Amino acid sequence: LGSMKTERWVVREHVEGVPDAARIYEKVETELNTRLGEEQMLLKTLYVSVDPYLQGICLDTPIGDHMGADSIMQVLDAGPNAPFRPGDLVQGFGGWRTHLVSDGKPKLWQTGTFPMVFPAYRKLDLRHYDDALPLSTALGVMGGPGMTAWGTMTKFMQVRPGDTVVVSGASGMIGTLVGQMAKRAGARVVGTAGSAGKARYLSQLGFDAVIDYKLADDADKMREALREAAPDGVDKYFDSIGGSVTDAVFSMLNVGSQVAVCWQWATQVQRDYHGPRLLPYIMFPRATIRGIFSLEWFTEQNWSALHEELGGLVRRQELVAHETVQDGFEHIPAAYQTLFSASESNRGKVLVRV
Amino acid sequence: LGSMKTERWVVREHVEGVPDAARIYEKVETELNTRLGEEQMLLKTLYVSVDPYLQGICLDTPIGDHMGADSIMQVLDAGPNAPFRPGDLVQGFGGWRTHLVSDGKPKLWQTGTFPMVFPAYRKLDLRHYDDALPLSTALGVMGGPGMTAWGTMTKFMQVRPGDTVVVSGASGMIGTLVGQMAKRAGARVVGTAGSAGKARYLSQLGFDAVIDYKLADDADKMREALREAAPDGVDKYFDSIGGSVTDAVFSMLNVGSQVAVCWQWATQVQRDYHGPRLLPYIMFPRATIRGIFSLEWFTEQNWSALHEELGGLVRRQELVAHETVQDGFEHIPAAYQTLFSASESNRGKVLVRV
Repeated sequence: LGSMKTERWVVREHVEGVPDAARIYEKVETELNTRLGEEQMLLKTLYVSVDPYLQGICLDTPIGDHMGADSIMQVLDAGPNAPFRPGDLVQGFGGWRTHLVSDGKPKLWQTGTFPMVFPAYRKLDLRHYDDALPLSTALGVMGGPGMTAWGTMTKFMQVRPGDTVVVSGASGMIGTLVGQMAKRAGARVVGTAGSAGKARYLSQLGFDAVIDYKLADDADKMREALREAAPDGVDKYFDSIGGSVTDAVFSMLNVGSQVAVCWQWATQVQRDYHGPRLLPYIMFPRATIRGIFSLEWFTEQNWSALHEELGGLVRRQELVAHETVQDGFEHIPAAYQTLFSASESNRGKVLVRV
Repeated sequence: LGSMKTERWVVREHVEGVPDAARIYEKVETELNTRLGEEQMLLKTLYVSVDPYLQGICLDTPIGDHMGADSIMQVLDAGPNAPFRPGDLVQGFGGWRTHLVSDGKPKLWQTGTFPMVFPAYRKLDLRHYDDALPLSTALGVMGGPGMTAWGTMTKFMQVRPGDTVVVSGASGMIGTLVGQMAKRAGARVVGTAGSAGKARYLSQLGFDAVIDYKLADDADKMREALREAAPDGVDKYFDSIGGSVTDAVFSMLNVGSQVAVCWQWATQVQRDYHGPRLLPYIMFPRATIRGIFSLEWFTEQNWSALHEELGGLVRRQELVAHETVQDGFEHIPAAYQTLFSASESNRGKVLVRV
């Protein structure tokens, strides 16, 4: 009973290290079959997310396939057993496509290095959103990024007044949310950043020290910087970088410290695959290291708690949660490219309104 | 009077790596002042522990000082304010000495790579020991090694029926305790060993599979050996070895897995300080890694619970805790040397009865 033309950004070439998006991605026109199975729905993309972790998804994405990503979609149509009905707004891993057919169920990431199952699509309730907390925050402080930061700080890390908290990769939205929440819990907060502008932004956000990870050239330099920045050692480490900065942090962990491992930029992007062994350092401190994969927290109860507990703080300017919303489906790969550019006009979460 | 002669093994030389006990240590006669402060007491060594972790204590020991070690001692004489009366049996870090004077209080290991505090001497009660659990077990299944295994399995690791549990260094006392406890909890248990007699020993103790690292250093032979022994991935890892075994285990961690890091033979003894980055492997499984330092559990309540739970299991022939007791104060560095030798017919805790 039907088809429609759509556009997709597909993976044309696997390129290691820092992405060249113009070479990796190609925009194609794709005829989408619109006849829905029983549980299927036809969705229209409204916003897509661009995130540094897409660098790894992309390398694991079969050539010719669309680029997966977090997105906000609108149900255009729905078969008889669909979880949502036309007009519903939903958040799921819809990707860099203007339109798609999906049943919304959890779905195994077959070609992944780790056999991940993307979560079932979730329904957005528009009453949560207005001009101080727009719908796009469902891909940011009210979505994946916010759930990652809020989940780590309320379900694993137990920040206590007087703790020293280090946040690597603090310039991105997840780490700025973590530093701020840690500051709110009485902690001294040490961040890392890639430029002096980023460094200045973090301190105006409440970070007590900001190490320029340009020094990563020398572990000893980095360790010195950290020792000075954290003269009493490190109680909590929120890690998005790995590499020489995490090496340094593990040499100065205090007793009972907690390390949350969220991403490893230096290994994934910069190909740092070999280095000092870190497990010898956690023994005497009785440190706890936990991998973060915040899809495990995608439950109705958590989205309610996240909205009540965090939405208030954002709306009343207690929590800074910045978004850079770019325009147009054709500009998705360019907006993604800005994430890896040292030249930084990117405050917080970069998104694309389609 | 007011004096007595003693013997002491003193650190004559620092040799890194596998220890050459005959060269490193030296038996000296030493005159001991038997005039005691009101809180001091004069102690006679009854048994002395030899442990692989003394290789690192030795490097921290000022040339000429006696070698520290766990021991069982008896009070020859006490001041009217000493915590223990004459005749009382006590356990503490008394060292490779026939006699010593001490107040039994917590003592900081100053030359330690980290500020460690040795615990206050504890009183041993003869009621807790019998022909199945003799006094010497206060250095073994009823001392530090038992506390480490029991503490990790009741305070951190939650083995569930059907888990696969990997135990590094499985033929030492700590690793065989953990393995048998994991089996009772319904796990499939995989151990690692150096010889075929060592692997046989582990199989006699109920380990479902044993992996030989003697022939495996290439972590690809290791990873494949591990993949065969644990075809459904690893749920719990109790690590005393580190090295390429640990690297292999981290590549096959299941969701919700737990890693207990208790020592790193490969780092401390064989000096394997560099290796592949392991933290990228813990994100998707949401693995939890914890440094184990069992001194934090030396409390009266834990000791009492250790004797109840673990001691009862041992008396009922449900847990096997083996001990190899060498005799003679002059053979202590010889008994220590067998820990690091191949051609090793050692079963469980190695001790010297003096």
